[PDB]
This record gives sequence, structure tokens and C-alpha cells, in this order.
Amino acid sequence: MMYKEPFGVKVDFETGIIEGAKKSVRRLSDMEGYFVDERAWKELVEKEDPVVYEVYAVEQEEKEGDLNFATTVLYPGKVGKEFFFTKGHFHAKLDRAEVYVALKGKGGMLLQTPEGDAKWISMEPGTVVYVPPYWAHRTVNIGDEPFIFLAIYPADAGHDYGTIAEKGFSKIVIEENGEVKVVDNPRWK
Amino acid sequence: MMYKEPFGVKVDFETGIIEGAKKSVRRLSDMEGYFVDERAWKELVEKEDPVVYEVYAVEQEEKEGDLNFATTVLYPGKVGKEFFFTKGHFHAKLDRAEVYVALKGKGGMLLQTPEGDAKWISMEPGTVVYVPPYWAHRTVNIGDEPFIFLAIYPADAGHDYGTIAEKGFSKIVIEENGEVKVVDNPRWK
Repeated sequence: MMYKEPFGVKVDFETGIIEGAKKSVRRLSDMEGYFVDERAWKELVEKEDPVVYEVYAVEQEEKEGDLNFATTVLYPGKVGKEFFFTKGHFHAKLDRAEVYVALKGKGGMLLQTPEGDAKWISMEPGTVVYVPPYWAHRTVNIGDEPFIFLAIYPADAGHDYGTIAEKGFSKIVIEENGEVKVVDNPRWK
Repeated sequence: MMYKEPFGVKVDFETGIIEGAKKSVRRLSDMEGYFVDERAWKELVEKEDPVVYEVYAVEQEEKEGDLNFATTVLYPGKVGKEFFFTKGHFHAKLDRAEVYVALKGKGGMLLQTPEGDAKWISMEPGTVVYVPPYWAHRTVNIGDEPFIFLAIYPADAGHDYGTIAEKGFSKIVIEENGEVKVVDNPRWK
């Protein structure tokens, strides 16, 4: 049979860049509906429209058994009181796991079951997080430097319904009085 | 529903040690039959019998779509002219990818299809390697310090060590006149 060609690629742990990867940039204007304080979001778009995160994906063709990987630079910031985050993956094939790996910065992972029972895991350099089957997840930057991480998902997991852009997550992550706080999301029904 | 608990663990990128992950120690005496030079293997066993490599492993119950992960401290050394390696596996379920991430040290990967065609990939820090479906593989240390790395594989890939001592890999990796060389395995048939 014709076997796939194996390869090695370099990754900078200080910049998350992979040479040759499929780059993708998400600005704040690409995240309408996602943050709670919708007016802060408007003010911050017109006046800067900052970069929220960069992804560097190395994805295969979507077969059972095969693996994709991805680095993300998630930049620091706030939209109101709420911390910058990724859009949030919820899988098409639900019982896939994912392994995330912290490379540089301070952050964490917001997780939730389909019904919205929530879990928060802190992430410093070196922390490897196992996302189990059936869990949604989104990564948040809770520090002052870019949070960079490597992600390893199955090729056949996908991203769709259970949508985050209209529905979202049971809890949000915010800064109250210097301190980090996982609290309830008022927009979650 | 019954859902699995997500978690974080802490991986030291300077030492390989995952906290509370449970070690496997393979000392030279556990790799009988693996290195071309059987007689240098006996000699080096009698005298010292060192730990060739350690594995700190976080596994799930094997279940299509779940992932394990594990670091390896592959210690440095040689058996005659041939550098120290992992025993290396074909998977029990063959069409399964892995992804490796090199953390410290200097090394490489040896890879091979069921029919024998080899492939060598340099690994230094930053090197992520995609091990595609249907390939066996073995990690090799080629410098004077430990080669430490992380691996993420499908939880149900299983473990075929049998084809690899019995038959071998088609190519071995040795030091010859100071420079690292990848050559044919005299054992190979």
C-alpha cells in the first residue's frame, strides 16, 4: 500500500511559530457574540481591533486514528473585566480526547460537559492537560505575557453544533481586584 | 451520564519527570537481543547494567478516540558502536498516528513500514514528529546528555514489540569515526 510520508517540524517554544503551518489570525472583530460586556467589545474593535490569538495548525486528512497538532499564541487582554480567550472547540464526534501542552505564559482551560458542568484548570509552562471525551474547552490568558500552547487532537473530531457564538459557556473568567475569578456567565440559559 | 474528570499534570522539561505518573525502567538487561553487538551487550551488563530509559506515562483505559501521553528520558550511551534506543513498537491496531515533541537533548527517530523501508528524522528541542499510520518506530539518543521527549498516541493503539527484536529494524544507528551514520542492520532479512 502507499504509506504516508512521516516528517519532523520545528517549533519555537518562545514564539509558538511552526515553519510551514497553516497560519490563522483571529482579531477581536472576529469574535462578535463571544464576550459578555458587548459595549467594551465595540469600543475596543473600532479603536485597535487587537489580535486575540494566532494558530499554527498541522492537520492531516480527517481519518480515524490519525492526529492533528496546533500551537496557539493567545495574547493578553481584557474585554471589560473578562480575559481574552480562544473561540472554544466543541467536537462533531464527541468522544474524542485532546492533549494540550503549556509552553510559555500564564493561563488555564475552561471545560464543560454538554449540560454545562464546569471545570477550570490552571496552566503554567510544563502543565499538560488531558481533555476527556464529551468535554468542551476554551483556553484563557490570565497573565500579562502571551500564552502559548501545543494542542494534539484526533483528525476526525471536527468542530460544530452545540454552538458557542450564540450559547457559550456556563462560566466566564474575569479580573476582580487584581485576583482571577471563575464566576457564573449571565448570558448562559 | 458518566463523564471522565479532566486534569492537569506537571511535566518538567528539564527532567522528563511527570509527577505521580508511574515510571517504567528498562535497564540494559531488559533489551536482550536488540543490539547488533551481543558480546559488548554482555560485557556492559556484567559491569554496570544501566538504565537505558525511563518512561513517565499517563494512560487511559483503551477506548477508540482516547489519547495517552508519556515522556521518555532516553539516557546516553552505546553498545559497541550502536547508540541506545527504545525497544520501539509497531502498534497492535496498525492505523494509528503518534506525535512526538522533543524537550531536551539530542537524538532522532527511526521509522519503518511493515515491508522494511526505513526513515530517519533528526530531533532536537522544538522538533515535533508526526508518526503516521502503519509505521513502527524507535527513538535513538545520539549525544552525551539524556534525550528527553513527550509522545501522544491513541489510547487503543496497543503494543507490538515482538516483530522488532525477532526481525529488527532494517537500519541501525551508530557512531563511526566520530560522525553519526545510518546504516543497514546486518541482522536484517
